[PDB]
Amino acid sequence: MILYDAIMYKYPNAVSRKDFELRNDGNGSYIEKWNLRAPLPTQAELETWWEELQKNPPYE
Repeated sequence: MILYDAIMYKYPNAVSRKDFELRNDGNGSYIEKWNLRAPLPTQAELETWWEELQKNPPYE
């Protein structure tokens, strides 16, 4: 899965390559640098955002 998508689901006002630095693993992109005043999300949290995002298509 991709962290970027999950982050964009919960934090629409957060800027990538700015507030948080992403790194490309190849199987996905995850969090390298964290400059946000927010606790580091847990596995369950990361999965839940993905679960909620993929089970519910955003209103594009």
